[PDB]
Amino acid sequence: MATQDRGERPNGFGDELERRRFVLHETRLDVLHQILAQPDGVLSVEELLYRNPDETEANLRYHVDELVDRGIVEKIPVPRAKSVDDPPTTFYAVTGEGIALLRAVSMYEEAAVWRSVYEQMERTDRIEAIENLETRPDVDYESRGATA
Amino acid sequence: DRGERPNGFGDELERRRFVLHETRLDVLHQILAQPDGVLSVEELLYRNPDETEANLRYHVDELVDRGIVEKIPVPRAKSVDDPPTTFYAVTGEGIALLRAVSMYEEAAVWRSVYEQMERTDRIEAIENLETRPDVDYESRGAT
Ligand SMILES: [Cl-]
Ligand SMILES: [Cl-]
Ligand SMILES: [Cl-]
Ligand SMILES: [Cl-]
Ligand SMILES: [Cl-]
Repeated sequence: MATQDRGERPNGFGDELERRRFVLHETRLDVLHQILAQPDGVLSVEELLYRNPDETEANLRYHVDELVDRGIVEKIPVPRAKSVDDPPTTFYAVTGEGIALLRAVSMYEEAAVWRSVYEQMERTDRIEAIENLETRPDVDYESRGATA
Repeated sequence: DRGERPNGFGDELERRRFVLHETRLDVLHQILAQPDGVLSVEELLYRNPDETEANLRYHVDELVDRGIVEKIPVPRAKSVDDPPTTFYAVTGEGIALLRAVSMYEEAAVWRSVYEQMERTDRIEAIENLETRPDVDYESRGAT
């Protein structure tokens, strides 16, 4: 987006501001930072529920669905893992555009701060099983502008 | 052990959402664009003729209350009729907040835009008032 058009704000300016205000929401940033802090950068809804035990599934889905609709989060369907009852078959990753948006509001580097907190978090057998599923997608974050 | 943020976090998000507002960003960019870095309400009304004075003043007052803009009283100039006696400047904290939302760098383009703004003689006279305070955004931006 240009800075100006004929000395005025460019046409999509107000919509860009709305997009930036949208991402500046504590539960949405919790989701985005949790995803980014995970070593392979993907999480299922079941895993997000575990990390956010004060929120309802309905509320978490509402924020994830909104994030996907806006192109900030990518919905990745995956096969059924053979080893596990009722495994997650959808995982979520942050997109290149989402990383760009987080950088624009100075909320991207904040994710790294939380890696060791989630690495050390106490896990149930079920969460350990999900974190080790063979069907977790492999996302190339380097190509999405992530810091290495 | 699953991540608690402080309450300070929610308040910082709210501060960032507050500044991501087109009229407020227009005010801030207009102030930063001015070569001496200060503007009167008369000068802001001139630049934002589609806004009501009450609404423009609302935005300025909200920016001052949050410490993003500084209100600076000055003496009454002898040289012009009914001169402004309050000028507004962006604060150090306001610069830090604009940088946090990626809105500070573009101030150089706005300077260039506003250099080309058509001026009335009244606005010219106000721009040359001896009572205009002096602010240095290089110093405020570094501290
Ligand atoms: Cl431009
Ligand atoms: Cl799930
Ligand atoms: Cl960042
Ligand atoms: Cl005035
Ligand atoms: Cl900036």
